[PDB]
Amino acid sequence: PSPLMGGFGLKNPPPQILIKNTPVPANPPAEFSATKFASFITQYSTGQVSVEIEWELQKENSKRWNPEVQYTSNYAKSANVDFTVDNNGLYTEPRPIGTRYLTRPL
Amino acid sequence: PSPLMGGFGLKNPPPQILIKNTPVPANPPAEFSATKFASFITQYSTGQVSVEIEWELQKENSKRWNPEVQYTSNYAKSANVDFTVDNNGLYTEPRPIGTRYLTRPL
Repeated sequence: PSPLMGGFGLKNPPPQILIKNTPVPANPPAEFSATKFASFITQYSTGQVSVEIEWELQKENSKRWNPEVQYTSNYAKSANVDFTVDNNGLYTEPRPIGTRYLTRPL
Repeated sequence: PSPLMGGFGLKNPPPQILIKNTPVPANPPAEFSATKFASFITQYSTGQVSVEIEWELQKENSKRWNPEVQYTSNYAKSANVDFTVDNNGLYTEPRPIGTRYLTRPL
């Protein structure tokens, strides 16, 4: 049961955190009406969210002699730096980065 | 006092270990001669030498966002692997590798 998109398949994954604004009704009528409220005060909310994950690592223990393939930035004069913002303030990721760079014997 | 070829300048560097074969004279004459010996038994020596160095490291503490430049092996079909032996058994080093790959603010 490993997900086909990649990642960790969990029987009990991190649960969903669900959030909503509590409805605030607008001015009710002077006389009672059993029809459910449809007029609400229009509002939104803003805030800060923090997520902290501890990850366990499994270190390489290789006896390989020659140097390994590593993920590296390209050294060259470029109009922009990779994984940065442009002059308009837009953060971009130039390429997808995988994980499989170190090697081990089969 | 930093050496101009690069490295650590030490006032008391690792001392020189000097080794030689003790001369073994050949057959001396029957009568005494005060002339110093010039005929020796021809010999050499072989053995194993071990050197163990402990090095202190100074870890990066960078807050840089984009990925760093790393020294990497080239991924490509090549007749040989870098820093290995060839079919004749000769170990070769394709290029000189420096140290300055990570960065820090000035």
